[PDB]
Amino acid sequence: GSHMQALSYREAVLRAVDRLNEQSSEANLYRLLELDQPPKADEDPGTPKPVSFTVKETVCPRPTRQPPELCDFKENGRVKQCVGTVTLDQIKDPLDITCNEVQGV
Repeated sequence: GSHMQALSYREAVLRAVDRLNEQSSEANLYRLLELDQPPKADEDPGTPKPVSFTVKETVCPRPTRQPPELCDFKENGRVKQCVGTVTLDQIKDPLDITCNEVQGV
């Protein structure tokens, strides 16, 4: 009801965005600069949710022991639009997202 159970679409994107920072072997982390509102979002538990967002370079190296949102943000950092599909009513989420840069950066 109030706590427990994740079902807000952003919860799945927050986990995927944090996983992208951990799975990537880059020098600086990439916090989500902006999230998009794709089709089929928070209205289908059995089916995965096609997410889409733009990520920018932050001021923290890969090994930070925390998510990119916990750190600041580099305005002169490049941004990339990483998009993938993930379920909102289940765990075990593999890495199936593709990035195609962000128009306007």
